Amino acid sequence: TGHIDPTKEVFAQFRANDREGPIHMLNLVRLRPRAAYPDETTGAEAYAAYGRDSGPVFERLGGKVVWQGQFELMLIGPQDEHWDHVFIAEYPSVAAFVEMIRDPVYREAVKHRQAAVEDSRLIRLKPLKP
Amino acid sequence: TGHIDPTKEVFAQFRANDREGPIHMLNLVRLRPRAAYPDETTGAEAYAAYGRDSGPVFERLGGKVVWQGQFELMLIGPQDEHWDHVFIAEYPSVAAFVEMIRDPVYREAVKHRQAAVEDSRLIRLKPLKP
Repeated sequence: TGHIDPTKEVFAQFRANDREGPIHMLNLVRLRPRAAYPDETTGAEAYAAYGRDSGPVFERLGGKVVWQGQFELMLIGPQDEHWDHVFIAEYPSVAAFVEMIRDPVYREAVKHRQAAVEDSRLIRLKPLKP
Repeated sequence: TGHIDPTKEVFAQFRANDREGPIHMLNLVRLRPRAAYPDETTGAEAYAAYGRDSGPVFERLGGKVVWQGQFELMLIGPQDEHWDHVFIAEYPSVAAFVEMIRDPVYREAVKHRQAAVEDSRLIRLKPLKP
């Protein structure tokens, strides 16, 4: 019962949608303590790898991390839940995002994320006026 | 198994913390379809009540809704989960926030929220530099 990567089926629903707008990716990551590489690192080291490797691609296709906070408390919700990273990445198009997922460099660097995450959420949002 | 309002115990932990900074309240609300007033409305009407009534107080004590998006997809996560409202409210101090929860007007207007929500999350975050 840990969600690390998306479904074949659900990812289609994502590409299916493609309104022209930008998109907001709410990311809720909970790292595991012992990273899970086939082939000794910690979770947070393993995630930072992904980060160091993902960025260059995301920068290039025009992703930007808009907002990001530090988990302090779960005021409403199950005490079990606790996220180690909370942030919103913006992409200018569903197409920009897809093109990243297919990039060689990304594809290799997600192997790191695949090994660092105990559980994640990734929600697609159409940003609105405050 | 639906989380509407915080615990006595956990709310201490909140007041306990009080770093000087601002705070970011990530709000994930899932409205129910038939509102649950003691005393016939829909959920979304019942929530909009809370909104109309909570703003004035929150404006006054210096809360502001910074960001807000519209749920489109759950790319990573359980398909069961689906949020009807996603937003981040900013308060200038843990103290500002508490003082709101105690306000007469708020206290009456949360009765509406109490009746509209099927399930929610409310996470406290110390915002960081992107």
